[PDB]
Amino acid sequence: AFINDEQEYDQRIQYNQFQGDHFDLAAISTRATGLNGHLVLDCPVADELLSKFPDYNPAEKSGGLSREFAFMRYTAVTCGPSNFYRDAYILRPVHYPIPRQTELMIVITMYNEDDILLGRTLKGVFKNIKYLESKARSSTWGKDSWKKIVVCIVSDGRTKINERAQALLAGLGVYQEGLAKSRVDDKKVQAHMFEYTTRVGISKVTDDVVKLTTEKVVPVQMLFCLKETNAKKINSHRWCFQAIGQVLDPKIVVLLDCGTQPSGRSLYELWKEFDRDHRVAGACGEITTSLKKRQMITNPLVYGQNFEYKISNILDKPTESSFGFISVLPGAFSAYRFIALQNDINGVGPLEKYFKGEFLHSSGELDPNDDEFQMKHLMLKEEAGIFTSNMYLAEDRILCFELVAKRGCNWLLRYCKSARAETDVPEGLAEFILQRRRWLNGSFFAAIYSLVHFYKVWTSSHSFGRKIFLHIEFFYQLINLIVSWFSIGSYFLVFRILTTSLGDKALGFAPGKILSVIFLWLYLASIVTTFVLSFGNKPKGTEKFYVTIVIFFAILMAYMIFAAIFMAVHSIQDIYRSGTRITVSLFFQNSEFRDLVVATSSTYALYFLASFLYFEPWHMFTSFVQYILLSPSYVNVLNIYAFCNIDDISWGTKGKSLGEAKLREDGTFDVSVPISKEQINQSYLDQLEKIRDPAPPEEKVLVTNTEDYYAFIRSMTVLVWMFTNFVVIALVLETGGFNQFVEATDLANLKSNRAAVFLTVILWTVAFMALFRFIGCIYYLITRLGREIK
Amino acid sequence: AFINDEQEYDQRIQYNQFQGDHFDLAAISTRATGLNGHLVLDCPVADELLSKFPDYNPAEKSGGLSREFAFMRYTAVTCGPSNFYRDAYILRPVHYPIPRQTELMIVITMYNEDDILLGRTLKGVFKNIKYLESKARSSTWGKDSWKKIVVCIVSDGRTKINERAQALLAGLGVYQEGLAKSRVDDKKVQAHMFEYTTRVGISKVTDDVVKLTTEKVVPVQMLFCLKETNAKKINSHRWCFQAIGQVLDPKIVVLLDCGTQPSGRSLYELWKEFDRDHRVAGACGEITTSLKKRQMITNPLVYGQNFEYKISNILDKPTESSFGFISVLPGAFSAYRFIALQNDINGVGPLEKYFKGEFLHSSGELDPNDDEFQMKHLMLKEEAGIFTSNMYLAEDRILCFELVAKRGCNWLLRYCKSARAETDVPEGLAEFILQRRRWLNGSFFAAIYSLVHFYKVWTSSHSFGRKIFLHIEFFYQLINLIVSWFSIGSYFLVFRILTTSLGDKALGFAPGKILSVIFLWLYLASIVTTFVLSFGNKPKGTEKFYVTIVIFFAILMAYMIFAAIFMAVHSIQDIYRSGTRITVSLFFQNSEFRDLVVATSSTYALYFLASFLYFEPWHMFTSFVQYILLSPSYVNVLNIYAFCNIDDISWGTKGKSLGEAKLREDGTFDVSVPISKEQINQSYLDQLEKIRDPAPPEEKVLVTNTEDYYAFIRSMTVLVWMFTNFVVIALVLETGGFNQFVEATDLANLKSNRAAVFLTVILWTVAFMALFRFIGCIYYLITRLGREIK
Ligand SMILES: NC(=O)OC[C@H](O)[C@@H](O)[C@H](N)C(=O)N[C@H](C(=O)O)[C@H]1O[C@@H](n2cc(C(=O)O)c(=O)[nH]c2=O)[C@H](O)[C@@H]1O
Ligand SMILES: NC(=O)OC[C@H](O)[C@@H](O)[C@H](N)C(=O)N[C@H](C(=O)O)[C@H]1O[C@@H](n2cc(C(=O)O)c(=O)[nH]c2=O)[C@H](O)[C@@H]1O
Repeated sequence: AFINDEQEYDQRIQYNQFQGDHFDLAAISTRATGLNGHLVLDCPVADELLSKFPDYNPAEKSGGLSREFAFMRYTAVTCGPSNFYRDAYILRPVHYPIPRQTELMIVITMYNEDDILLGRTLKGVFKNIKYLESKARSSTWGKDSWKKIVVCIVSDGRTKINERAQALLAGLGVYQEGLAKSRVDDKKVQAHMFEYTTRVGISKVTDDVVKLTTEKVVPVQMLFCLKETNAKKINSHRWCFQAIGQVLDPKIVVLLDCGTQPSGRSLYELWKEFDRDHRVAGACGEITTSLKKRQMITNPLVYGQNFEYKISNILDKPTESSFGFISVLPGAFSAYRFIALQNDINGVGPLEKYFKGEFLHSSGELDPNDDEFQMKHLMLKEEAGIFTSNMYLAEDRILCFELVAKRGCNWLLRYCKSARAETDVPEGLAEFILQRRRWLNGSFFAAIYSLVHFYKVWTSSHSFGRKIFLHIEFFYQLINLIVSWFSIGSYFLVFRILTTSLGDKALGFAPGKILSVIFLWLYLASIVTTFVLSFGNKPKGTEKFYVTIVIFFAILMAYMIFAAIFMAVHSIQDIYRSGTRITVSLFFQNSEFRDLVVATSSTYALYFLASFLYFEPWHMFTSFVQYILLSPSYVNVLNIYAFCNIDDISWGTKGKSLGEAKLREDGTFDVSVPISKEQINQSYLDQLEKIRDPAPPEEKVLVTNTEDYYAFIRSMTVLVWMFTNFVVIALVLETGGFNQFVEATDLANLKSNRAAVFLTVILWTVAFMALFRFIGCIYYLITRLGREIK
Repeated sequence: AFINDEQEYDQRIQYNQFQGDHFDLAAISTRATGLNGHLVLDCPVADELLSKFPDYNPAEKSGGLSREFAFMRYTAVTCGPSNFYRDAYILRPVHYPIPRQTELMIVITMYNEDDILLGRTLKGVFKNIKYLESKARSSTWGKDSWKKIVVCIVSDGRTKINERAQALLAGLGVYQEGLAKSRVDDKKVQAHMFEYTTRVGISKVTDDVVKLTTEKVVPVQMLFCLKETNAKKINSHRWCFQAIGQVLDPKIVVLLDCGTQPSGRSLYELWKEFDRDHRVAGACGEITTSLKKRQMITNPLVYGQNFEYKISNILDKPTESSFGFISVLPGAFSAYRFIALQNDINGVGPLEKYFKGEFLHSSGELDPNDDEFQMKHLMLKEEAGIFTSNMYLAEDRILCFELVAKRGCNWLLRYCKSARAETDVPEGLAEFILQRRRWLNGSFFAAIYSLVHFYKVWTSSHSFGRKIFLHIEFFYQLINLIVSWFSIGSYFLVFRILTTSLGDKALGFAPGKILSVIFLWLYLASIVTTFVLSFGNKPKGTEKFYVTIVIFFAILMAYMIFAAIFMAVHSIQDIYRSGTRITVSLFFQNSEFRDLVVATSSTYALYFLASFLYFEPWHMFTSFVQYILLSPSYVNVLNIYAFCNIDDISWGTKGKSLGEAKLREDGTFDVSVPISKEQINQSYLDQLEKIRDPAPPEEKVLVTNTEDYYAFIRSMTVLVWMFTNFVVIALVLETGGFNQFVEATDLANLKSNRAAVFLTVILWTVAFMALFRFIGCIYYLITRLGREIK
């Protein structure tokens, strides 16, 4: 088990002086005393782990190590997040005789993750801490910087945690099996907290095994909170913020996910972003997809995702940062300023909005024995509107808006490209669909919520010009939402127009008509099957259907590209053949050539230039084709699955022995049955009286279950979506009954004109959005360079 | 509580001599002895019930009543249906010193039914038994006929039974609360059986209360089997046939349902049908809908159901009886010959086929403690095909086929119109949809299964002509299935053709075009919403949507009728105006008039004549219009809901405390944690070794759950249905890409010709099916009259 930039850090660190601070222990005789009447145990760590440490001396009983390095602390938390601070629950960092002030709380979220992912994340975090320690000419960082950093690992579900990751944590010395206790004082233990200052560092993380060593390892404070039962990720974040954060009172809480490996200096970059400008309340960093042992052709999906991530980080994030409002801060890698998230005295704030989703989106079955029964009952008893009861879709996204549009605060969200983190994307199609479900639902709901409540920014204490530019950004987001809502209909219309144009006898393409008919039938069949499967079955089961649909859509996209190129070439040849003193004006006056070629070429050129200016050009070559061929799948399959499954009904449905006859030694059975005549007569009379009366009306008027409400919401949403898309399609191609209001010959020309108008509208909308994002990213680069010079 | 044809019965019955047979009791001291090592208790009934009986004498300790009338018997059954006969479980009728042979077992099925429905059913059964007792010149029936009849009430679910019906049963004296025991000898009690010969008769059953009296009441043997847990209706029938039937070994098992009130002589009619012809193995009787306190206009649905029931009993049942094979025998009121249902020595038979559905259609989670674990495990381990694993859809329907097409037996199914039973239909729309779901699914699956396996009748020992006529019936059923599969597409095509025909400028109707467009849009919206709701929500929740859709479809049907009449009148006027020596030949040569008018009028006339000949003409006037206006709803809404919900997933998903720390008198907490250095080091080494190894491949290859299989089957079914219907629609109206292969002017004429051909085909298919059924019912009447004369 035990065996260039990194090297630099090691030279600056002395590594000889790492004596820990003394703290009071808990007596463990096996009666054990608990601090403040809580179950707390300071157990000794395995002697081998102590022996590994350089400072260890065989003669000394504990090796001469400090109290913190010698003993690991275990606490049983029964109250839960809401009352954790109210009760006298004390964490070790704040229990020292000299209080320690936290500067950076690195939260890590875990759920049945392999030990490899956790090892990678911990290696990244340890490298960042080592870099911070090595920093010499820093006012805040340097010697004894590890005391200001706490790493919190919140594992969701005691029985769902992977055994190998748990073994990894045990190897670090944080966790021990015997300590954990199910109940204390007849009270269920909601969480188990293990605290230890580990001096064990992961040397390397191969594909199959993890190697940890004690050589050149900086001590790290580790708090491992294992939850008794799984309550999703919102509950984990409630533990992180509502309970642990209040006790620690940190700054710049960093949120990480297992499998996300930050760079060697990424966390320093995030901290510096927060430090330079005091108005910044949230920050995000570049997220990359690993392509180590994945081929270009064998894994089209991975490379398509790589292209999507690169384009996002190059165009979307910089523009939103320039405007000061970022729609989404990735939960896998982000950072928030703790004070900015605090609620107001009235009790309304970003954290309240974020947490309300968990309580509202759940079965209305509250256990009376829970100590948070009063809070949950009061929240559920409150009248909730559409937005409040559907907050669960937005998730972290809501926070961003609530931070920017505060009542009287001046907060901004910023994106830094210096911070980089690498994560593993889902290779399988089913996992990819499942991941995109919640991403799409959250994006849509957050956009709708922000646009509806755009007026809340009026009262915020921002400069007038800042408000004007925020309104410009809101207008852009409204246009983007409108475009995204009509994506499926626009795709179908473009496909139909391009395929039917090849059927025209003017151009010399014989199979065009038959191919168009066949493709139409296949397209309809694929859409219908996608809807049926999205409602009926699970993606993991019927994966082959989705694979076939994706392949067909890729082939169709290739055919559409070929058709567009053929049409443009034919239009140019028609420009030439006749002979009209050919000039650039005529080329730009031809609707076909202009719309089909110029707009798409301009969009591609803008993407190419944006990639080049950021010194990240490879993705434009290696991964462009895969993304282009998968685009229709993104619009059709993922969107249909997401909208069909807006409701996430995780909870199931709903939720005195008469006697016991035991055979005795003899054949007789011991029974207790009525014997006296009096009781038999009384029971008979009671039955007579029970049936002797008419039936009263039920009039239950029960509240009923919330699953029906969410299912109704989802059904209404999908129906409205279908209706609007079909209205647009019928208006463009004269598909419904509209054809009756025209004649045999007028219909063709009218349909052609409408199709041309629609094509030019959609293509130029896309091109102008691309230009807007390009200008945004150029401004981001210029301002960041100027700031760096300053 | 205690207060003309019927009168006749009372005059023939003496009522003075009703002494019961003596039987051995079980000692009840409170140690009680159980017969054959089973938990059996013979308790005394309430003294007031004994006092009511005329024969009661105050001086006598028990009133001089017989042992059976004095004591009620309670038995606890732990084994279950499969092993009930193998174990020494003895029922009281067979326990007499002189064995009693059962002639008619009247099974009644109950599930949380109101005491009113049970009271009505019991009143009907008691009246039938009284009539059988009164019969004088009968070889089998007459004095002491009540000894040959046993009434079995199988209640599904101990905690789901309604309290008022249970109180009714207690009032009869069958049930007592104290006796029931949950466990015996550490074995769960699957069923609780209460046996009593009750002399209490329900005098009248008002709307709100039930009145029972002891005057002029014939004793009735009652066996009330209360099941511990609900296992649906197939398990109840398994209890009735597999377990109770074997012990009783009865003939002509009668199946009834709560709320079904047979007539005064209906059961005698069924028994006589079985007795006259020995080849008969199953029989069914006329089922009627009560219209006592229900108005014509206030309850369209009830009257529509009345018309449907009357037409079924007048046309479908008689024809199928004449052919000797009835597709469905109503489970609410039917009768079967017990010997015919017995399986073969090889173990294959109608009952095995019927029961396999319960075991196959359930979660694959078998409790090892069940005594039927071996049987269920063997059945599930067996390789099951599509038909075997989907038997659950057919339900009782399967039995009929398996009875007719036996390997070497000669059995027939017969329908008798002398037997009548009245039942309450679901007034609500949601309940009606839920009821029709399983009816439609069973009808479709049974038709498919019978048609695929039509060859099995070759080996049956039937006359050659009988086999020929059975093949003719199979051909008719194939045509009916084909027509029913394309119902929705045919309805849409007819609607579209009729609405568009009004748009023609030849006829003088201005709003036609706009109305057709609006109706098309509304029709599409209704179909799409029906699909979405059928997949997403429950009928009870979103009932208003279904109500609105039904109302719209009724309005559309009225408009279609108006359009057809207008078109026919216009065609006749065109025949006349020009002047062509008008004759009947020209009227019959005009496609419009002929198809639209003659076919529909002929169908209506056939229905009218069939109703008149059966002396049941009122339904053709009172309830015809409601059925006509609801027809499209039947085809669209019910069929869509049934196909979307083929899978009936009733079962849910899926299905060691670390320690306990108790605070002592002192502040210390009592805990058990590792102390010795050795064990700590050993645990650390174990964790190191656990993580020190590479991850082995899962390779689970698990069978997985059956819910996915059924969902997949349902999705495939709906997809195939949609595809076939759309292919037909596209072929008829040139709706898809077919229009591209024609020109501006040819499309109109070609579409018109295809529409005319389709209309004539469908209308004449319906008319010929009606004529076939009419001839069938006439033959049934003639043969029944001839038989009656004989
Ligand atoms: N830009 C971007 O986000 O990419 C990142 C990458 O693609 C993501 O997949 C990344 N691995 C990721 O974050 N996955 C999960 C998630 O996103 O929800 C994270 O939540 C944790 N989790 C999941 C639960 C569940 O699955 O039900 C649960 O019940 N409770 C709980 O705590 C889980 O341990 C993981 O850390
Ligand atoms: N021609 C025609 O059939 O019309 C008859 C009329 O319209 C029907 O409604 C009639 N009342 C009827 O039979 N209803 C039920 C059914 O049909 O299944 C019957 O089954 C019994 N039942 C239902 C269960 C459930 O509901 O889940 C269950 O779980 N276990 C169980 O034993 C229930 O006590 C009733 O007796």
